[PDB]
Amino acid sequence: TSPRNWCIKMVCNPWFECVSMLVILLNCVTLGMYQPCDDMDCLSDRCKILQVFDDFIFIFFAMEMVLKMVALGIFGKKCYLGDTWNRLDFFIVMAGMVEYSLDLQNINLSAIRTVRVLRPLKAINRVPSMRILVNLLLDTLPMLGNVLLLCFFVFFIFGIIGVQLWAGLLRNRCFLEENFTIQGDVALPPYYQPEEDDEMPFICSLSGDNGIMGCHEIPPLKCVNWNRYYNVCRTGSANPHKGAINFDNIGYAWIVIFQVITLEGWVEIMYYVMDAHSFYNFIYFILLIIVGSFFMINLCLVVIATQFSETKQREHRLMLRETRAKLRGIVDSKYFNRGIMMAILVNTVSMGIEHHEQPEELTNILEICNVVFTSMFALEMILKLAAFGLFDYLRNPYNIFDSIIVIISIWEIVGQADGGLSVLRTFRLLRVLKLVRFMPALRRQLVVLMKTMDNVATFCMLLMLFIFIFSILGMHIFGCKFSLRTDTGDTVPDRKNFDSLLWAIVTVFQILTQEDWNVVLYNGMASTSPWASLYFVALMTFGNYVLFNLLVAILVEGFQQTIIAHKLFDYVVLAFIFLNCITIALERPQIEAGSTERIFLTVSNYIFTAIFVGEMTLKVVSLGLYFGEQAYLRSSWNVLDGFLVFVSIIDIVVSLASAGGAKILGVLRVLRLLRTLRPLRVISRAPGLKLVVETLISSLKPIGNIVLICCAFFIIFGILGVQLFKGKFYHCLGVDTRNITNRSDCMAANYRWVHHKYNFDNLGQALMSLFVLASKDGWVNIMYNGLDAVAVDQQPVTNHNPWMLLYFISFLLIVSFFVLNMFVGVVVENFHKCRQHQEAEEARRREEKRLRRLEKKRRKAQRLPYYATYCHTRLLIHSMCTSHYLDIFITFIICLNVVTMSLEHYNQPTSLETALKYCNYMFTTVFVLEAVLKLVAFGLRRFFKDRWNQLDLAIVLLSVMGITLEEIEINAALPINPTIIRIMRVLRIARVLKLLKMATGMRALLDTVVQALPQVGNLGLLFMLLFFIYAALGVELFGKLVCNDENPCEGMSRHATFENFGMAFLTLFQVSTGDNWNGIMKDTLRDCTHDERSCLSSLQFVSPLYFVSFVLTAQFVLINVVVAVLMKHLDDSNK
Ligand SMILES: CC(C)CCC[C@@H](C)[C@H]1CC[C@H]2[C@@H]3CC=C4C[C@@H](OC(=O)CCC(=O)O)CC[C@]4(C)[C@H]3CC[C@]12C
Ligand SMILES: CC(C)CCC[C@@H](C)[C@H]1CC[C@H]2[C@@H]3CC=C4C[C@@H](OC(=O)CCC(=O)O)CC[C@]4(C)[C@H]3CC[C@]12C
Ligand SMILES: CC(C)CCC[C@@H](C)[C@H]1CC[C@H]2[C@@H]3CC=C4C[C@@H](OC(=O)CCC(=O)O)CC[C@]4(C)[C@H]3CC[C@]12C
Ligand SMILES: CCCCCCCCOc1ccccc1C(=O)Nc1ccc(C(=O)OCC[N+](C)(CC)CC)cc1
Ligand SMILES: *[C@@H]1O[C@H](CO)[C@@H](O)[C@H](O)[C@H]1NC(C)=O
Ligand SMILES: *[C@@H]1O[C@H](CO)[C@@H](O)[C@H](O)[C@H]1NC(C)=O
Ligand SMILES: [Ca+2]
Ligand SMILES: [Ca+2]
Repeated sequence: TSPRNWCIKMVCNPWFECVSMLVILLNCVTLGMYQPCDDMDCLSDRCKILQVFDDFIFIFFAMEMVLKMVALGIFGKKCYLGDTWNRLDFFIVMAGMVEYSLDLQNINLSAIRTVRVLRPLKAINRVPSMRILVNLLLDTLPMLGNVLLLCFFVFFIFGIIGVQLWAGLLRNRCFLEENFTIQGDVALPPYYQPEEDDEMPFICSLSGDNGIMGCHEIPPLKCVNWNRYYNVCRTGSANPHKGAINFDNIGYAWIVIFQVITLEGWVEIMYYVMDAHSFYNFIYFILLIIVGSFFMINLCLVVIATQFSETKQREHRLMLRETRAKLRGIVDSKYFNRGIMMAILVNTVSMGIEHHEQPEELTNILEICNVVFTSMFALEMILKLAAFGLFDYLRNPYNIFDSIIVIISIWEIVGQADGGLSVLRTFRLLRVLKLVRFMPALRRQLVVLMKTMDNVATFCMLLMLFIFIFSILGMHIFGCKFSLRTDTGDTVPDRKNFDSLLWAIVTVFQILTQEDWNVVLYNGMASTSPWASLYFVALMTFGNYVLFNLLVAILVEGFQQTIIAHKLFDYVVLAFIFLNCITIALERPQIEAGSTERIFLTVSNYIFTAIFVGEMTLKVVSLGLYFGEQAYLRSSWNVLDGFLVFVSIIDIVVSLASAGGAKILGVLRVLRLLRTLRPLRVISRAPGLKLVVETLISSLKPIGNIVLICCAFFIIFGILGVQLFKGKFYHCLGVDTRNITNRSDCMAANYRWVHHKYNFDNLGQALMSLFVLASKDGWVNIMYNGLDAVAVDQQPVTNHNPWMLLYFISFLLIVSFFVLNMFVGVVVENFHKCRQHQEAEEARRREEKRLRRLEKKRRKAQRLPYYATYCHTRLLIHSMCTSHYLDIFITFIICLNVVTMSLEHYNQPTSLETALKYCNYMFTTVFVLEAVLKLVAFGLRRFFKDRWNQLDLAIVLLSVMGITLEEIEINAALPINPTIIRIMRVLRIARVLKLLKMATGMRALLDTVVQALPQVGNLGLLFMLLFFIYAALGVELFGKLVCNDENPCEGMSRHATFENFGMAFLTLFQVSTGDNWNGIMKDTLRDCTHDERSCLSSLQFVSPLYFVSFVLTAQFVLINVVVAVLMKHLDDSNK
């Protein structure tokens, strides 16, 4: 119409979108200047100005809303409420108008104020790239519901188990004796807590409940030992972590299960439960880890990648001076370039030598060498423009880069006054990048990475917007509520706070890395309310398990002599090597000399070595060492066999040379380490492991270039970290550690001059610290030390240099990018192998696939006995009572069962317990009635043929068994121990399984998992073998590291120490999860107070190698497991 006409022109004018984006950005700026810790009710000039612009912004938003209203119409596809995002604009407009109106009525209620945060979310509409990305994301979300329902199953099952077992067990501490008589001066707490205000509680075990630690394990206090008086323990207090970790409700059990899904703080609560209830809850936690933290979030990744690929295809389917000549020959020689390459490489090596407490003369040689080098590059500069000319020089931009390098270098040389020596020193590292001009494959790899980054940019903006909105939300709801209680005269704010936008963004980034996020969860959820955990749940879920799976999908679909007896010999030797593994699993550093077991191990070693020598001799006489082709040593496995047997025999002869063992004990150590490597021939003696190792090594080469690039950035950032932090990683740990500036005052107060274990003194230490950072574990402490750094020999101060966030966060982002590139490279590499073999046999399967369709033609009607029950009193049962009409009632009763089992908690009222008993009775009645009606509906044939009514009968049988036993508790007919009653109550959870029949998508997804079990099973076997090797090796290396008060451990707390084989297998499992593994490796590399030679041994060289190798190998195996599942998923999708 005419009124629409005078306005519609501006609406589709792109300058309208431009000015809209300008006001959106101005609004984001105004939201970014919130200071909840200081902005108390807007009594400031800045607050007034910000409120004024907020009013102006609201005026403009209302104007644009109403104008697009009078230009599009209402309630129609073409109308204003046509886009999803226009409805959102409507919502912000109404919400802000309500907020303003309530401000008019003197009802502030800054809980409608927090709706501001959704205002930046309108910018998704005004960036068309963001519109497209978010549109595909939202259109692929609705197919994520299947894995969301699997998530619900694994949360509900484990939550019910937890609330049934450990409801209120977390609350019990060791209290004083009931009638405690004291002379006076009441100072004892009612119970025992080691650190002030329940920093680490002392959760006991009740009498009757066979826990582990039971109030007689209290460390005696060293006046009189007060801790011996804490005799009895009862279940009344607050429960740990400021009432945050418990199993009272089912909401709290969900919180704890979500904490162990993210693999953070897992072991601490595992030991909580072990102390409170029983030793055998590690089964619960291991199964929860394997099912949830590995087969849930990775199934989320698989489903999101596949669904995003499918959405990409779907929307795509809708569309479908004579020396100048002579001087050149030296230049383009392909050999002078190699000489200058050695020049640059030794320049890099020279830059790497520098370290802390560097000798006076060595650094002097370093500057001399730098001058020589830069003279060489300047000579190259002069030469290559003379024989070429200026324009020929400027043709290649690598020449521009080299010119910048040479000018920066020469400027740095002559700038020996100030400025140059401090920053142009940092620009020295750019000479390392010149190597890209020389490796041809690395040009191609970085070109591929730039091809990817063409599409990562829009995702980076979307992630930046997500982090901004969530940081502003955190500022609003967690502003100035994190203040730690006073310990030195004042309440210092927590480092992981929300007091300002910078700290909000860094803390949200930390949470997205899921490192120490549980600390922030506790500190914030105990401050506002227990419902505040929804903020972190929403943030972590949408970030890690939606947005990052989206990025992974973006990358993957942007890329896309005598006789021979050899019948049962291998199996007999396989049994023998298994027995060797069994006898390897006992060589703990605890059996005393001359033991009965020691003699057994020696004799077993002798016999096993003899048997393996016999095996080698038979193989070699069958083949010959290297006497011609197809000999013994022409396969890698056979070389490993010969190597192992030589190691064993040399170890035997050296052990028999024990007379005079001085200076050869190191040889003994090395040969014992190789004994621990020995249980490895299983790979050669098994087909599945051999093929899987071949597949691993085949899938490792293509990502070789990306691994090399990642190592190059590791070296570059290591040198940069050395430059930035030389001796700044020292701190004076003491009782005060306050009002002291430099270490001189530290020695005056005699506290200690402690040196952080993860520092940047050397370049090796820089590399170890950078690996710890890259593993996203313990990286927050390293970042804190970085920000605190001041200079060589004075105390670091809190947030001294907030500019190092750039270094420490850019490193994490770049390494994560390279790790995703490795993952996607592995996926596409496997995609080529699978696709080749797929087309042949699937076409061969399709020939037989249509035969099964012909088989269904036979299935038409084999005179089913539906009449046999007709007119036989089952006329209404077989047909009218077997359709979907009855299963909706049954699934409804199952849902009622679920919502009833979700009500038990600690100290539930007796009336609620009786109501639940009545509900359980009703559920038993309905299950029995359904089962009987089915049995009467059809004959006993399909009662077993269905493979499902069997499970239904099992559930009904357990339920009826349980209800009678609780009835036995009414008359007390026979005293039934509580164990069986509790077991059948907790087995009542099995009635959830009836939801599986209706969930066809769950069955399909879990099946698609199932036909991956060949590959997944062999990989799991190899993964367990990897644990076996590394566990034996860790027992031999680390078994003597004592863990006690004199040696304060950090990662090996109670059962994680490397003493025995199993107690080390547990800590290898924990390191595999990356939970405080950096703490474990800090524990291993530890100089002791001369109670052992190991602390003075070569541990510093070998423990980082041990842990780095283990973590990398474990992560690689898990990556390939996930890849195999993804491949079965895609292949199933194609058919
Ligand atoms: C889409 C949902 C699932 C995640 C998006 C996050 C927010 C929309 C939700 C999740 C967490 C919720 C918060 C959970 C805890 C709190 C603390 C709670 O604090 C108080 O009660 C203080 C007393 C008062 O203010 O009257 C107020 C509700 C609030 C802000 C909730 C506001 C709405 C939040 C931020
Ligand atoms: C001289 C005495 C008093 C101290 C011994 C020095 C060690 C503390 C330093 C010197 C060399 C350093 C090593 C230099 C090289 C590395 C490789 C590094 O491997 C990596 O993580 C980088 C490869 C990658 O992750 O991509 C592991 C740390 C390590 C073994 C360093 C461990 C610590 C070492 C042994
Ligand atoms: C089938 C193979 C491939 C894997 C199974 C081997 C291990 C899982 C088993 C076999 C040997 C067992 C170990 C045998 C010896 C020890 C030392 C043993 O220590 C004691 O007897 C002292 C305990 C005390 O003093 O109370 C504790 C069990 C433990 C760790 C066992 C842990 C579990 C082990 C390693
Ligand atoms: C220079 C351009 C930068 C472009 C941005 C790149 C985003 C960088 O990635 C982050 C950026 C900011 C904050 C956190 C992260 C991060 O890495 N999150 C996070 C992801 C996965 C997990 C996890 O366990 O799944 C395991 C998944 N793999 C593959 C195993 C299967 C191992 C990764 C935990 C945590
Ligand atoms: C530390 O220095 C401050 C500065 O005046 C002083 O007040 C205080 O007494 C000193 N000692 C301690 C333990 O704080
Ligand atoms: C160490 O700190 C004290 C305290 O201000 C200062 O007086 C002194 O100059 C500093 N440097 C030293 C002792 O080398
Ligand atoms: Ca972690
Ligand atoms: Ca951690």
